[PDB]
Amino acid sequence: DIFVKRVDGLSKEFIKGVDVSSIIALEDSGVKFYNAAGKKQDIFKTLKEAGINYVRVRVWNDPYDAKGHGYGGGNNDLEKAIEIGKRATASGMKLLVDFHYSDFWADPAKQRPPKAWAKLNFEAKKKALYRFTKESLKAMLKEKIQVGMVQIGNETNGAFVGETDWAKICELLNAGSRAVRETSPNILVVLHFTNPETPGRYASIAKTLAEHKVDYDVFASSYYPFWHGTLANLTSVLKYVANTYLKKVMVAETSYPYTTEDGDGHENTAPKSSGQTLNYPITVQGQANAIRDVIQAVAAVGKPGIGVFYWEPAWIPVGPPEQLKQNEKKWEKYGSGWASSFAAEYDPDAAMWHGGSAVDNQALFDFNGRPLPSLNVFKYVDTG
Amino acid sequence: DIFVKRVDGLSKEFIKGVDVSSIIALEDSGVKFYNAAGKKQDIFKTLKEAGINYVRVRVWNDPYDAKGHGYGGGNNDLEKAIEIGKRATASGMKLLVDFHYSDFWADPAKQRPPKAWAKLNFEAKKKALYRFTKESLKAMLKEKIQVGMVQIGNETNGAFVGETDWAKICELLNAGSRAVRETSPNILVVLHFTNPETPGRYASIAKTLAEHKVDYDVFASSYYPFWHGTLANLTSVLKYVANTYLKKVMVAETSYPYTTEDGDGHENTAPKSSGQTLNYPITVQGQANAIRDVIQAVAAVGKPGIGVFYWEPAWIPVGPPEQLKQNEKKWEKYGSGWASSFAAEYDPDAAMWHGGSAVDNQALFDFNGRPLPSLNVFKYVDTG
Amino acid sequence: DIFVKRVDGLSKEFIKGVDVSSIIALEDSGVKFYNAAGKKQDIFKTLKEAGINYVRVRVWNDPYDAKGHGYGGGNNDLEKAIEIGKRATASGMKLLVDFHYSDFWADPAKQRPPKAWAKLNFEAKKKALYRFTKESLKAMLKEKIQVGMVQIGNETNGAFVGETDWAKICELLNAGSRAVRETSPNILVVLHFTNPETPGRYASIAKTLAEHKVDYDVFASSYYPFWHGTLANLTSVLKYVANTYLKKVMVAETSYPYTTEDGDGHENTAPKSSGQTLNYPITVQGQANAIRDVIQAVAAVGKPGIGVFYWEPAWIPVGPPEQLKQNEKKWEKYGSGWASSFAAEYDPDAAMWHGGSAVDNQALFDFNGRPLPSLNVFKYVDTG
Ligand SMILES: [Ca+2]
Ligand SMILES: [Ca+2]
Ligand SMILES: [Ca+2]
Repeated sequence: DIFVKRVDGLSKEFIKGVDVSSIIALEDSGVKFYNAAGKKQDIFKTLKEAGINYVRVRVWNDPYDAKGHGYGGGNNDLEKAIEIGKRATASGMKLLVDFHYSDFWADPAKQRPPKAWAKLNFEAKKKALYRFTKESLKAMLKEKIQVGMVQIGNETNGAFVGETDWAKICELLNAGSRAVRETSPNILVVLHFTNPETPGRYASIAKTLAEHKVDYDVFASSYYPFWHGTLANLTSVLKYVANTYLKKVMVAETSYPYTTEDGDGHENTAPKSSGQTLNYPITVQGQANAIRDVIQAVAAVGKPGIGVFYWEPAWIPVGPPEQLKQNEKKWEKYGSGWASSFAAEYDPDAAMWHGGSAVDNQALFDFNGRPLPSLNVFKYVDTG
Repeated sequence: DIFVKRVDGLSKEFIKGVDVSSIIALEDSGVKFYNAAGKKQDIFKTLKEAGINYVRVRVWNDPYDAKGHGYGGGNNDLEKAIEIGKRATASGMKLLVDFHYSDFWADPAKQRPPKAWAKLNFEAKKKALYRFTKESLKAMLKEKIQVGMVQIGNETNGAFVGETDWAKICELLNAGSRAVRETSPNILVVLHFTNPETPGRYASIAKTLAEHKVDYDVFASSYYPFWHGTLANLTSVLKYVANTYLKKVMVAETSYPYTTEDGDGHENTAPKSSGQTLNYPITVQGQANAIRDVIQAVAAVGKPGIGVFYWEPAWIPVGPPEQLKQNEKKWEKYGSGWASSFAAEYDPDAAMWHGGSAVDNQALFDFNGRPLPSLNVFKYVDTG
Repeated sequence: DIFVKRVDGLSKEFIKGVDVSSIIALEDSGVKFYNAAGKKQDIFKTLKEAGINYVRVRVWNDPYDAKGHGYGGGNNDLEKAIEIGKRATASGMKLLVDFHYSDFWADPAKQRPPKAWAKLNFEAKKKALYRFTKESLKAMLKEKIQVGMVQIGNETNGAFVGETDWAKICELLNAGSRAVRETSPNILVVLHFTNPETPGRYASIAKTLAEHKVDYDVFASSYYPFWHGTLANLTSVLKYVANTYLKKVMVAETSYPYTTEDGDGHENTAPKSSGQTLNYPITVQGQANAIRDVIQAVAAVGKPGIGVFYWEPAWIPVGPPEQLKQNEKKWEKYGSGWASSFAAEYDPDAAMWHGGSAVDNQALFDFNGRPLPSLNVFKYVDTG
C-alpha cells in the first residue's frame, strides 16, 4: 500500500523512536492493539518488527490531584515510565526519559513547577531537581532498563520550572546534567526546544547555553511539519548548533495526520484550516512521506544528526465517537485522554478542553488497534 | 439609495468585471435572479446594464470525484466556463479564464496538482499544462467566446501544481504562457499573486519572474480590503512592478460585505471580529465605497492599472437559513456551495466544513436575486 | 488568603483606580454587591475601603439605537457618568472621563464617529468634539464631581473619530484638550494608546503628537498582561516618552483572570489556551501578583508614573450561567453585557456576539457580589 523513498546516509544506529507514553492508560481503559493480520499483539512487539530501536517517555513529578485523581495525558509518572522502559528493554529498544519537571504538560507557554517545588527558593528548587533526577534514574536502572538518553526539560523555550531568566534556566539544566552525569557517563544529556522556524532562535539558545556553561550532548528540536517551518530550516539550524558548538542533534517530536476523521469525540489538533502548513496529503502515504523527510533532514545535518522520534504513535480512541459518555468516563478514571477535569487546578487549558486524544488521527495505528502501513516507514528508510 | 465619489482617470476600456463562476451551480439549484423593477432577468443582462465589460471564470481540470460527484464551489470545469463565456460574449463582455491548474481551490496554502497530473514527473506536468491550456482555449475560441485575458494560476504565492521551487514554478508558468501566446497574440497573460500587504513580496516576485524569464503581460493582485492592507500599498506595490518591469497591473479579486447576516446557513467569511480590518461600514453604501476606492487605487497606478474584478458578486443563498436541509441537498447535488463532501479526498478543509456560500453577504445582489443599489458603483465611478 | 510584594517608588498620591462603568446597568439588573462578611454594601464604599482613590468612566455620545434601545456595554452616557462620578466623589475618589467620541466601543480597529457627527465635515466635527467635551464637563462640575483627569479618545492607535490620518487625528485631540484646558487648568488631559509590545509604536506616536503640537499631560497605555508583552517593555516605552517629551505616564486598563469559570453564560475573554501569554496562575493570588507587577512597572518609570487603573473590576454576572434566556433579557433590556442586538447597526462585532460579560472572571469581586481577597492589592502595595 505504502512506498517511501530511501533516505541517503542513515546509520545502522540511527534513532528510530516512538513516544508511547499514553500506552498504559489506554491499556488501563481496555484499548487492545493488534497486528496487520488482526491477531492481538503487544504494541512493543509490533514496534520491534517495524524497526523502532527507541521509546520516549514523559515523566511528571506528580501528575495527580490532591485526592489522587489523575491529571490525564496518560498520568505519566515514574512508575509508568519504569513499566514502559521494562517493556522497551524486553523488545530490544533503548529509552529516553523526557523529564517535564512539572506535575503536568510542559510547553513554551506552560513550564510550571511541580506543586511540591512551588514554594521553594531557587537554591532549594535546584537540589530537588538534582535529587528527583538522580533517584528516578537510579530506580530505573535498578529495574535494569537501558537508558541511552535523558532529557532535561520539554520545550524549555525561555521557561523552565517557573523561571523565565535564561541564567536561572541554565543553572537548573546543569543540575539535571550533573545528576545524569553522576548516574552514568554513557547516558546522553538531551536539551529540548521547539519553534525552529523562528529566525535565529536556535543559534541564540545555543550561544546562551554555551555562555552559561551548560553540559549537554544533544540539542533536540520538535518539528511538527504543520507548525515548525521548512525542512531546509530544520537541517540548517540543527547544523549550525552541531557544527558551531560541537553537539549532537536529533528531533524529539514529529507527527503528521493520516485522516481528517476523529475517533473518540474530542477534536484533534490537526488538520486545521487556518494555522497549519499542510504540504503532504492527509492520507496514510502523506503521513509516511513526512516521517521519511524528517528522517532525511536530521540525516542531512551529518554525523551530528542521530535520530527522529515520532510522538504518540498510538493515542488511538478508547472508544468509537458515538460512545462519548462512556469514553468520557474512561478518560476521567484512567486519564486515557489528553487531560482530565482534575488537571484544571494545575493547567488552565485543561479546565476548558478536558477530554480525549487530539492525536488519534496522527497515530501510526488505526482506530481499532491494528497497525497502519505507515508504521513500516522505519524499515523503508534503509530500503525504499 | 447609494452615491459614490467619482474616480478620475478611468479609460473607456477600463476593466470593470465580475467573477460570476457560481452562476451555473446556483441556477441548477433553483436560484433565480431579477432586476431592480422586480421582474425576472438573466444576471448577465442586469450585469451588462450595470456597466460591466468583463467576466472572470475559474477552470478546474477535474472538479469532480471518481463517481462523478462534484467537489462543490460551483463544480467549475471547461463546460461551465464555455457557457459562461458564451453568455458573457452575448452581453458585450470579454472573458478572463483563470486556470487554477488544480481540481479544486488553488490558494497560497493549497496548490495541489490535478489528480491526473499528480502521478506525473515535472517534464510531463509541464507538457500537460501546455496542452490543457491550448485545447481549453481552443474550445472556447471555436464557440467564438471573446477571451481577452488568461490567468496562469490563482494566487501562486510560491506554489504551483505541487511545486514550491520558483525555478520550477516559472517553468510551469511559461508552459501556459506559451499556449496562450500560440492561440492569439491578443490574449493577455495574467499572473495572479496575493497578500500585497507583506513588505517586499511583490517586488521579489516580479524579480524572480524576470530572472527566470517568464512571459506575462499583466501582474494581477487580489485586494480584499479586510485582509490585504492599505489602498496606498496596493497602488505603490502595483506601480513599482509596472514601471520597473514594464508590465500592466490589475486587481483580480475584491469583495466587501453589505450585511452582517447569513442567508444560507453556512458561516460567512467576513465580516469578522478578530482577523479582519473593516474600515468601511457593513452596509450597502459601505460595500459601494470599498469597491470605488479599489477602482481608484488601480487607476492611481496610471495607464498601467487596467481594471478591477469583483469576486463572486452573486453567490446568493440557494435557500433561506431555515431551509438548510434542503440547501444541503442542492449544495451537494449541484455544487451550489463553497465545497461538498466529495472534495474531502482532495481538499482537507471540505471534510470539516462542507456546505454553502460564505460570501453571500458580500454579493452585490440580495438574498432573493434582486440587484443591490451597490451594483451601480461600476456605473457611478464615472458619472459621480 | 493573599499576600503581595511591596512596591518601592509609591507616592502618597499614586493613582489606584478602577473603571466601574458597568455599575448602573448591572445594578439596574438587580446585581447586588456585598462586603466581605456577606452584608450588602455599596461597591464604592467597599472600593474606598480597599484603598482605591480614583474611578474611570466611559462616555459614549449616544450608546443607544434609533428607538432608545441601548447598545450595551453599560449603556454609558453622560448621565451614567454623572451618577458614577457623583458616587465617586462621595466616597472620596477622583474621576477620569474617558471620552470615546463614538456611540459605542472605541478601540484600534473600531473608532467610529458618533452618529450625529457622522455626516459632519472635519471642521464641524472639531467644534462638536469641543462643545461635547466642554458641556459634558460643565454639567459634571456643576454636580460637585471632582474631575482630575480627562481622556481624549480610547486607544487612538492611528484612528480617531473616523480619521485614519495622523494630522486630522491630532487636530481632533487638540479640540478636546482645549475644552478641558478651558474648563480648568488643573484637570489633566490624557491620551490613550494600546499594544505597547510592538517595537517603536509609542516612541513614534509621541513624536507625531509633538510634531503636530498636541497639548497633553499624560501618555496612557493599555496593559492587559495576556496580550501586551513584557513588564520591562511597559516601563521602558513609558519611560522614554515621559523622559523624552516631558510627559507623564500611566496604565489606564489592566486586568487578569481569577478563575477559568464563566458566571453568566457568555464566553469570557481570558484565560484562553490559544493565543495569550499567561505567566501568572489563574487564581486570586496570580491576579493579585499581576496587578502588583503592573504597579511596579509604572512605579519603575520614575515620578512620571502617576498610577494604574484596573478595568471593570466588578462586571460580575447577572445570573448563574444556566439561566441564559432569563439572562439575555436583562443584558438586552438593561445593557448589562458587553453589547446588545441593537448595537449590531453600529458595531459589527455586536451582531455576531451580542450578549453578556466577558470579564466576569477578571473581576476583583466574586460571582455573587462579595469582594475577592485580591481587591486589597491596592492596600498591600505599600505595606507588603
Ligand atoms: Ca480525538
Ligand atoms: Ca453563508
Ligand atoms: Ca461571561
